[PDB]
Amino acid sequence: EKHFKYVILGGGVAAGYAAREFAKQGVKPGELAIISKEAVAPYERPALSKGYLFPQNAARLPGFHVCVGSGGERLLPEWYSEKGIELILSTEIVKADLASKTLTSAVGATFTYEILIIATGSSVIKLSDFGTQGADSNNILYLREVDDADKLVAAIQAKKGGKAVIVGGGYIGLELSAALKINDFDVTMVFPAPWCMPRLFTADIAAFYESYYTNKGVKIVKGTVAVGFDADANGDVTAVNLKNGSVLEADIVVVGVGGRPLTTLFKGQVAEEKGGIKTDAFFETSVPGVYAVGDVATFPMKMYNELRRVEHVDHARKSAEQAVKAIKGKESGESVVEYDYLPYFYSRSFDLGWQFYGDNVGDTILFGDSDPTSAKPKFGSYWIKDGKVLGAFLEGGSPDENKAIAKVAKTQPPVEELKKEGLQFASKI
Ligand SMILES: Cc1cc2nc3c(=O)[nH]c(=O)nc-3n(C[C@H](O)[C@H](O)[C@H](O)COP(=O)(O)OP(=O)(O)OC[C@H]3O[C@@H](n4cnc5c(N)ncnc54)[C@H](O)[C@@H]3O)c2cc1C
Ligand SMILES: NC(=O)C1=CN([C@@H]2O[C@H](COP(=O)(O)OP(=O)(O)OC[C@H]3O[C@@H](n4cnc5c(N)ncnc54)[C@H](OP(=O)(O)O)[C@@H]3O)[C@@H](O)[C@H]2O)C=CC1
Repeated sequence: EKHFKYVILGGGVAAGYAAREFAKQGVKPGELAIISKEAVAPYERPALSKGYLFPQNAARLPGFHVCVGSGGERLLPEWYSEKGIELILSTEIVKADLASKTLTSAVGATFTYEILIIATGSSVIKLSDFGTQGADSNNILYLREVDDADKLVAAIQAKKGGKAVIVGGGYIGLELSAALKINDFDVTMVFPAPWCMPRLFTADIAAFYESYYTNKGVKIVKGTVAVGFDADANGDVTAVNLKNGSVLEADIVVVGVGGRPLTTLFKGQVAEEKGGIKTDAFFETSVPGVYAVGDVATFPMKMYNELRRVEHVDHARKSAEQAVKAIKGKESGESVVEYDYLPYFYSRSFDLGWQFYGDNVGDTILFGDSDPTSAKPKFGSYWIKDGKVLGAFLEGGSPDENKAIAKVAKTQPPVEELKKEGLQFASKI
């Protein structure tokens, strides 16, 4: 049975950014352990749906270990061993006893902490969770961790030039439809919502992306869901049966239908709200000396005075750093600013890339060049509530333009023929 002052449970984005901050804060060899079910040190998870899948010059570990995704030093396993931070890899915690401050692995092994950081991230929802007919067929694939990405890369080779069906119209759906098309697959997306990213995108924004994908040869089947799968004698998928009675042939099915916080180890033992582990502005839970960061946290979102949960990478890095600062700030009992988070979301596929800052509430205005056939499409949108801009989206912005929309979202300037030179409004704020 192993004993550590600090234990990070999970080997993902938040764990790695917590590790870096601990080292910034003077953590001594022997004090810190990270326990992960993955076989590799903490990595920038966003690469898995993007550069990992390029047919040439793909992203691969150890390339995309944290913290290179935010422009920081790369933490190789040797970085951890040189600082006496122990990585306990290929270790799944099946039991967490917060009363005893003891964690037990699948193999029976035991681990104690004084301070615990929960950074267990999110599940990937699978059609097998629903009991859907034939969802156990081979080449029905999900994407959450690097092992998943390796199976997908392998299938992309094995099914070269074939048919892919992408189930879901959120982030994974967007990114993976584009990745499979760039790998020379015939690609069809299927989803129930009225339009892609249903969610953040307005009808105007969604119509741009839909048209652009159509132009790239991606087929789009809306208003339905997969209700079953055909499979051959080998158990390999051959087709997707849709609710409406149609059937799509498929060599590979990629499914992106959401994720949920991985919190079941702590059911009962901590307060929960909005589907995650409730925290204060320092990421401390119900149980003292127990923190929760990343996707699992439901925390106070100061600029909108609501608790929220966020399932994106920027928040994972920043919440991790906050936690380590708060832990140490009690040790040298000084004082720590409360987390003040500006939501920042983003996605890229094909040659496109957008950013969104703030809160997508209120009435919307579109601005700029919305032509899917433009050489470099550049357009955006503002969200306006109570006379103020609360949210801002921009596709194709420069660094100064993205900085300017972020400042709009942060300052909430009052507004109305903002439709205007829309982007110039942000650029002069
Ligand atoms: C493929 C993909 C691409 C994405 N791209 C983007 C993007 O471009 N932009 C963006 O904003 N967001 C993106 N996201 C969201 C972003 O990656 C997450 O918000 C972020 O990874 C959360 O970090 P975390 O530390 O909370 O969770 P995670 O990084 O998922 O880390 C969880 C860790 O806990 C381990 N674990 C869980 N339970 C146990 C246990 N019982 N025992 C041991 N280990 C355990 C997991 O295996 C893992 O190592 C993406 C997500 C995915 C899956
Ligand atoms: N930020 C980024 O650039 C990226 C983020 N990610 C993250 O990874 C995680 C998983 O992503 P993703 O899977 O795209 O999840 P999302 O929650 O972003 O999107 C999933 C979509 O699938 C819909 N859906 C639900 N059930 C079905 C169904 N049966 N058939 C078809 N569609 C369905 C969901 O609807 P509903 O919400 O109504 O249930 C939702 O619109 C998320 O936490 C996400 O934030 C992943 C890749 C890129």
